[PDB]
Amino acid sequence: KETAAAKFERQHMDSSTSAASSSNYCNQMMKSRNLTKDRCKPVNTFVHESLADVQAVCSQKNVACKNGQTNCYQSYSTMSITDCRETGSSKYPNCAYKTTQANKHIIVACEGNPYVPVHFDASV
Ligand SMILES: Nc1ncnc2c1ncn2[C@@H]1O[C@H](COP(=O)(O)OP(=O)(O)OP(=O)(O)O)[C@@H](O)[C@H]1O
Repeated sequence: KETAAAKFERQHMDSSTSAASSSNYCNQMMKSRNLTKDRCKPVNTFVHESLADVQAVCSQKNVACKNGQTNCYQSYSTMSITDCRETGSSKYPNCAYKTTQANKHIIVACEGNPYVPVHFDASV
């Protein structure tokens, strides 16, 4: 089985680009990261920062999670992110996405020893 930490890296980390590469970014990335395999995942965020910087967020500002748990943390600095959101023309297996670039604070849930990001909660 894929670990929850590995799943977070696959679904949410893209350190290779500093921002949204192009208008095609989300279509390519959602496919290549296996996020359109069983259905079109309707929304997903990629973070363009190093793994170390995103793992560091687990010792930053503790905030309530959307599900009511207390294991969420908000980055003190803004981070470069790309939001992918499913379009109207999008029909499985031909999933289609709009690509938005932003610089926002991220909120992740952390678990484990070592204590690492496992879920992306929100950006603010
Ligand atoms: N506070 C939390 N700590 C750990 N896991 C959480 C927390 N809040 C939500 N989750 C997990 O997030 C998931 C809900 O998101 P969903 O399954 O739609 O997307 P995903 O493919 O799991 O990727 P992501 O979790 O990053 O959104 C559930 O698996 C849930 O267990």
